[PDB]
Amino acid sequence: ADAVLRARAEIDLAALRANVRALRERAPGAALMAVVKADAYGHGAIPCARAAVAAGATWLGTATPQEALALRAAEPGLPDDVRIMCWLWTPGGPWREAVEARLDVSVSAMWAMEEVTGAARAAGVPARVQLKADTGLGRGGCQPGADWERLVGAALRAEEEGLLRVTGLWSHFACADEPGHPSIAAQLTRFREMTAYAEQRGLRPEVRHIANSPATLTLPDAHFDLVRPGIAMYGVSPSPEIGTPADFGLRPVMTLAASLALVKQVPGGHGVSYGHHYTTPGETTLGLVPLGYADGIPRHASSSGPVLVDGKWRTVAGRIAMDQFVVDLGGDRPEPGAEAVLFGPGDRGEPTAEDWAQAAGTIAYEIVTRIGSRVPRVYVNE
Amino acid sequence: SETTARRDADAVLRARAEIDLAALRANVRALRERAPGAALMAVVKADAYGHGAIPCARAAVAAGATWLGTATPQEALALRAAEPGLPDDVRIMCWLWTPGGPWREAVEARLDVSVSAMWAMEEVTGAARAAGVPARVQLKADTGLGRGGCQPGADWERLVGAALRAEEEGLLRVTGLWSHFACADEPGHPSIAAQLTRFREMTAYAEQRGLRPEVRHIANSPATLTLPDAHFDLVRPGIAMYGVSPSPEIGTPADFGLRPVMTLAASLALVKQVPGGHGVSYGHHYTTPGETTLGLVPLGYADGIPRHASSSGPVLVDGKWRTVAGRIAMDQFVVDLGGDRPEPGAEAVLFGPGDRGEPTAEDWAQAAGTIAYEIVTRIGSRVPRVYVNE
Ligand SMILES: *Cc1c(COP(=O)(O)O)cnc(C)c1O
Ligand SMILES: *Cc1c(COP(=O)(O)O)cnc(C)c1O
Ligand code: NA
Ligand code: NA
Ligand code: NA
Ligand code: NA
Repeated sequence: ADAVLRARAEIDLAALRANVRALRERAPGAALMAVVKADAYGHGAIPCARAAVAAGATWLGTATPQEALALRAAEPGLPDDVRIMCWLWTPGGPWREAVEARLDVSVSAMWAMEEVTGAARAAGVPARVQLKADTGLGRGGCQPGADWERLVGAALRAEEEGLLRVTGLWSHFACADEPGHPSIAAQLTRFREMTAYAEQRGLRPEVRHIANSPATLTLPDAHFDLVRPGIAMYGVSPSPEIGTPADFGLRPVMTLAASLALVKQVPGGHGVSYGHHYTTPGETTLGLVPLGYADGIPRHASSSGPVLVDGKWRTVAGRIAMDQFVVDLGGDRPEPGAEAVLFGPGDRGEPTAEDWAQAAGTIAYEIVTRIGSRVPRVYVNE
Repeated sequence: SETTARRDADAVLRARAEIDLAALRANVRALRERAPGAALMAVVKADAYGHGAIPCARAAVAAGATWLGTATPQEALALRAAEPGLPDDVRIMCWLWTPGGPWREAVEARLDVSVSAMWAMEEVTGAARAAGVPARVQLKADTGLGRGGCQPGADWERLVGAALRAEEEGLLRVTGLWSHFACADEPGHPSIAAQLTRFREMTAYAEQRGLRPEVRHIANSPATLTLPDAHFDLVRPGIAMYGVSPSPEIGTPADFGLRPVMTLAASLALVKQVPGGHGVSYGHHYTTPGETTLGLVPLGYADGIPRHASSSGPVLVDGKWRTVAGRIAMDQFVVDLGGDRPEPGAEAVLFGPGDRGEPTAEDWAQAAGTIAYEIVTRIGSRVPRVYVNE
């Protein structure tokens, strides 16, 4: 009750559920994976995972093995039949703990194939392995040609020894948020080639999957067996080029709000905040919003971030500080403690995360994900 | 336990922020030398600017800091509650208050609390009345920053008057008068003198009316480093304590006898050969110019690697500086290794003090169009801190 007075990030789990339902409707031939990496994109890993699973997600996706292990360890437990996949591995990571926790683990390289095979051997339980194909993104993923040939061969031998099963073949798009970008078709072609190859050699995955949010929303031919619509599950559109949340029956899950710390009159010609990059044009009132870049308010939104205060959109006045920023209230005199709504779903006349993204020269994914740990999350409709 | 040690040893494999507390102690000594007339406050807000509030507070107190500074009352209360405790005689100040906050709990914990406004004067006086123990109040003057303090003139007249009435009722003592600079990182900016002149005037007024503060203070890091006339009784050199210079205009850390406290490093997750004409990362903003090797660094913007440093952020890998290739993702980014074939798991050093040929937080600030304060402070909770020289 006390930390929330300054500020809070309200997480509407009924919105999250509604988004999962909308995404399931949009991808009727596929299972839906709830991507809950990075503390569920800043929304809270476990509560969001629970909600998504209640709304019909049958897979959970995380980056690190620690994130996936925390899901498995949650109490009360998520259903034991939910598949949990993690993909960001480094040498010497906790492969054995993952295998014992029945996680689907991604493998993009021989080193990881060797480590997971060794861990399955030492645990006496077979691993569930997803082979990642680099189809054109040039990040994670095994390259086509000899690398893929070798990896597929090593996977087959490990299957032959009862040490694992390849449960999936997957990849990830570079440019799916730009509809008609040529790389999209090129990646889908290479994905079909590489998965056809793996299956010809003998692998029998349960799932094949490539689609992130923008592909889920715009490319039914990319749905395959499983879709991974991360940002959309949080009700945020991947890009204005793809559309608005409303275009897809989505509703932003996070509302970020604060309580004014100070409301004061100042003369004209008064500088505001570091460097004095704003100067009051005449006698006015200033409002102090007690969130700053340590809380995830991006310093790049200096002079531009929008905030609903006392019935009107205000903008940041000058530089955002570590813990606070100022707005010029133009003579209005809300009371101290009055609500300042930085972003939300938008139906109360407040800004959206996408407005902040534009103000900060970034994408809405970065805005929601990097809301700081100093801001308490308040869960509604759990 | 062995199960807890293996868990810790496990998260550090991907990445870590190494926090050298001997560097922090050295910085505190350097800053105390620089401000010989004043007590030093260790500003440990925002989880010690991303370094860890309690360990950094302890190290700063060991090195001679006699005040700790935090933004929120919750941060200040957490310092008081630390076990083993910090010395009971260290003063802890907090300044970022909102209506209905825990004034009574702060008064009972003997915190110095900042007040900029009549609402807060009323709330803290009420809390002191309910607790039956006097509050320690610092009045903040708005001397020109236009953020948190009380405006000169009638507002300050009213606030000083209210404080005097509260003192007369035994409900508080005004233990400080303070302010904060707008432009101290820009030496010779005319606002600096303007603020100091206003500060002197407002504090003189308060004392003329009867207030007797223990400390007057206005100096942040760049004022501490450059403006001895601003030291007054107490200095608050936040970023410098962490070894980071407030701006290249002020100077380098080495110019002030400072050393960066944080080193951010990761272990490569993948090293692979790719052909020429291969796009790299979202939007394909980088395309390989010929056959090359790519290295995957398993940190991304969820870990505090700013997305603005896409195509520019520097990283030491396998003996050379590399730059981010294309877009930084949520959890990873790629570098073009130009054919080099380090081992998976090899160390990628993003920033540190710079003596091992690695970049500094200032290099990332420039890459990302920001200030080094933002770089260190926003390193994500998903990156474990490893404390050395406790
Ligand atoms: C982060 C992530 C996703 C989800 O991406 P969105 O754009 O948020 O839908 C899908 N797959 C992988 C591998 C990811 O890393
Ligand atoms: C953050 C802060 C400081 C320290 O600022 P630096 O530039 O890091 O030294 C000093 N005082 C106050 C009130 C602050 O909020
Ligand atoms: Na790919
Ligand atoms: Na501001
Ligand atoms: Na300090
Ligand atoms: Na000021």
